[PDB]
Amino acid sequence: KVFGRCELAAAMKRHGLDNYRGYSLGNWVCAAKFESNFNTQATNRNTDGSTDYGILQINSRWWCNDGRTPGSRNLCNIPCSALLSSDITASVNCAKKIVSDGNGMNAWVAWRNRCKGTDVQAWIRGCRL
Ligand SMILES: [Br-]
Ligand SMILES: [Cl-]
Ligand SMILES: [Cl-]
Ligand SMILES: [Cl-]
Ligand SMILES: [Cl-]
Ligand SMILES: [Cl-]
Ligand SMILES: [Cl-]
Ligand SMILES: [Cl-]
Ligand SMILES: [Cl-]
Ligand SMILES: [Cl-]
Ligand SMILES: [Cl-]
Ligand SMILES: [Cl-]
Ligand SMILES: [Cl-]
Ligand code: NA
Ligand code: NA
Repeated sequence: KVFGRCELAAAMKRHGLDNYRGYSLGNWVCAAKFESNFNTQATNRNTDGSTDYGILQINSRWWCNDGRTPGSRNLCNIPCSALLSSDITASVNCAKKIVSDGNGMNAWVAWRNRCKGTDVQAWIRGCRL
């Protein structure tokens, strides 16, 4: 499913991401825009053989099982495919684990390079939230 900007912002808020570990909704919407252009089915293969999945492009080396990333963990206890669902619940729950990991949203390279320090509130402007 390709979310609308405000549609995703509402979904993320409903699932408790707004100010989760101190990160305002704009930050999560911005991260999703640049990770996946709001497409739950987005996937990208990494040089190391791992693959990133979903709206927030969560990686199979640590966080989900895809059956093809040798000697990886599955800290979110999910198949990576769950991260491609029109229902963002598994992506949200796994993202909460990741942002809790110690580097906050710096876990998402695109967040650090494209969102951090910017006016991220822009990403929820005009939304009924
Ligand atoms: Br509020
Ligand atoms: Cl947009
Ligand atoms: Cl915000
Ligand atoms: Cl993979
Ligand atoms: Cl990741
Ligand atoms: Cl394969
Ligand atoms: Cl593959
Ligand atoms: Cl594997
Ligand atoms: Cl393995
Ligand atoms: Cl949803
Ligand atoms: Cl953290
Ligand atoms: Cl932090
Ligand atoms: Cl409201
Ligand atoms: Na894995
Ligand atoms: Na695996």
